[PDB]
Amino acid sequence: LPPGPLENSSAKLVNDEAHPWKPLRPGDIRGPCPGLNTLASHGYLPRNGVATPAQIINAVQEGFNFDNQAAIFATYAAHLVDGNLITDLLSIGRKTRLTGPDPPPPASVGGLNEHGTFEGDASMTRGDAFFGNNHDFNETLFEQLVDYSNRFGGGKYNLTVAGELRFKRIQDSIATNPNFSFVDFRFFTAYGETTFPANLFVDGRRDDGQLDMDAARSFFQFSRMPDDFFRAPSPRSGTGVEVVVQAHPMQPGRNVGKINSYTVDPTSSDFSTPCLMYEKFVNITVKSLYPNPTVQLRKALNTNLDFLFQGVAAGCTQVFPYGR
Ligand SMILES: *[C@@H]1O[C@H](CO)[C@@H](O[C@@H]2O[C@H](CO)[C@@H](O[C@@H]3O[C@H](CO[C@H]4O[C@H](CO[C@H]5O[C@H](CO)[C@@H](O)[C@H](O)[C@@H]5O)[C@@H](O)[C@H](O[C@H]5O[C@H](CO)[C@@H](O)[C@H](O)[C@@H]5O)[C@@H]4O)[C@@H](O)[C@H](O[C@H]4O[C@H](CO[C@H]5O[C@H](CO)[C@@H](O)[C@H](O)[C@@H]5O)[C@@H](O)[C@H](O)[C@@H]4O[C@H]4O[C@H](CO)[C@@H](O)[C@H](O)[C@@H]4O)[C@@H]3O)[C@H](O)[C@H]2NC(C)=O)[C@H](O)[C@H]1NC(C)=O
Ligand code: HEM
Ligand SMILES: *[C@@H]1O[C@H](CO)[C@@H](O[C@@H]2O[C@H](CO)[C@@H](O[C@@H]3O[C@H](CO)[C@@H](O)[C@H](O)[C@@H]3O)[C@H](O)[C@H]2NC(C)=O)[C@H](O)[C@H]1NC(C)=O
Ligand SMILES: *[C@@H]1O[C@H](CO)[C@@H](O[C@@H]2O[C@H](CO)[C@@H](O)[C@H](O)[C@H]2NC(C)=O)[C@H](O)[C@H]1NC(C)=O
Ligand SMILES: *[C@@H]1O[C@H](CO)[C@@H](O)[C@H](O)[C@H]1NC(C)=O
Ligand SMILES: [Cl-]
Ligand SMILES: [Mg+2]
Repeated sequence: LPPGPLENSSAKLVNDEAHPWKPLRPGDIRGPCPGLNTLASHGYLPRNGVATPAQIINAVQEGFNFDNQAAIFATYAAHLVDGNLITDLLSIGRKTRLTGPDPPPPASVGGLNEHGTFEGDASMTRGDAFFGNNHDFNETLFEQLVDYSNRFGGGKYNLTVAGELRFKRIQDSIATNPNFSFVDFRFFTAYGETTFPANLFVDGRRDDGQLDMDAARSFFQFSRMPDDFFRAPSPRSGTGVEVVVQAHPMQPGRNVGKINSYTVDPTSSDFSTPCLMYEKFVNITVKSLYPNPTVQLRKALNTNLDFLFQGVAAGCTQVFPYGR
């Protein structure tokens, strides 16, 4: 019941008659992900910003040609930590009554806005949770993306710009955020996310990895596809992530309660240990939210954990927080 890959994955107009941009209505939810935000604001996703895992996987495939394996891993990771496992509903932003009754602690069901579950620090266009707003578009951070595009990309965002801006944001957070955390799941997502604008926001007829700043603003700020936008011509997600990782090689770590105190975490996964990243996500992060689930919640957890495993890096063994 995770959707499979697109039967037809060719480039096509996705800013079409059936999927017009509309402004936000009172109550509509938007969050820290410009990709899901754009799909909601073009009605690929429900325009209110509440969705099921299957709607999200269909929408990122249909609207952007996100690859099926990456869609499955990201969607079921997010739903396991931020979504209501009983109703099968996830907010793409703030915590809402609309996803169902607030679960017994320590589960949070906080939507994609929930800090430290999926969302984390050193986002390109969003502030760190520590500073009080982890989801709204930040013009100072966007201006920095434009500046790094001018410096390293001839005015366009590309994998070279991604490498420099990723490092600058890490350095920004080490210097200013006493609770800065850059380990395990966020260490992985923080690098992959910087490739998405080059791989997925670039018009599919061109697919040259060079994103112009008008398109960049339209997606990041307004959740809006360019006029006549064509999706990528094949499924992809994090192509070129190794280029960004190696631009300024980092060890995973955290500040220890003061600025400029970045301490390497030797227990953290990194890009050499993708199976450990999956193992710690399920056996520490998911387990911490659902330490002794009821019979009903245990069944929903195991179903969604089976789905998550379908998205894992080839070669990893399934991990069972609740046995089999
Ligand atoms: C992802 O996460 C999941 C967790 O979410 C991981 O899955 C878990 O993995 C752990 C580790 O394998 C499992 O823990 C093991 O559980 C078994 C079974 O426990 C149950 O059965 C025993 C025995 O019951 C029988 O006998 C009694 C009488 O004695 C009867 O009354 C019964 O009816 C049975 O016939 C019970 O004693 C257990 O009760 C305890 O636990 C329950 C529930 O918590 C309590 O309510 C009880 O009151 C009681 O406290 C239970 O019912 C168990 O036998 C294993 O114990 C052995 O290993 C532990 C840990 O040993 C290591 O760690 C310590 C440091 O903590 C260190 O000192 C040691 O040297 C080892 O490094 C020992 O403490 C025990 O003494 C015992 O040791 C013996 O056997 C081991 C070999 O395994 C050997 O090392 C020793 O030398 C010694 O001979 C153990 O606790 C979980 O069950 C499992 N959970 C699930 C859901 O599957 C998953 O691994 C992870 N994945 C990854 C990839 O990381
Ligand atoms: C598959 C389902 C997806 C989920 C669950 C998801 C979830 C998230 C979340 C929670 C964040 C916030 C992380 C952070 O920066 O703190 C994020 C960031 C991001 N996502 Fe998504 N996402 C998905 C798919 C996509 C797609 C398809 C795109 C591109 C079309 C995309 C582009 C981005 C970008 C660019 C960021 C970084 C924003 C920034 O740092 O300024 N995502 N995603
Ligand atoms: C958007 O993101 C930007 C960039 O990360 C945030 O900018 C930071 O905002 C804080 C204040 O809220 C500034 O802190 C101040 O620094 C001065 C001078 O060093 C000091 O006198 C004050 O005590 C205060 O701490 C900080 O300088 C600033 N950083 C940058 C690069 O501009 C911003 O808050 C985010 N949100 C919004 C709504 O823009
Ligand atoms: C990011 O943009 C910069 C600037 O366009 C690229 O560096 C240029 O690459 C072209 C190759 O087609 C060369 O003709 C120039 O010599 C380079 N100019 C500068 C200023 O370095 C870089 O290749 C781009 N990165 C990616 C991954 O596409
Ligand atoms: C796949 O999609 C494109 C739409 O851009 C279309 O031209 C092509 O015919 C489609 N293939 C099939 C078998 O329908
Ligand atoms: Cl695919
Ligand atoms: Mg963030």
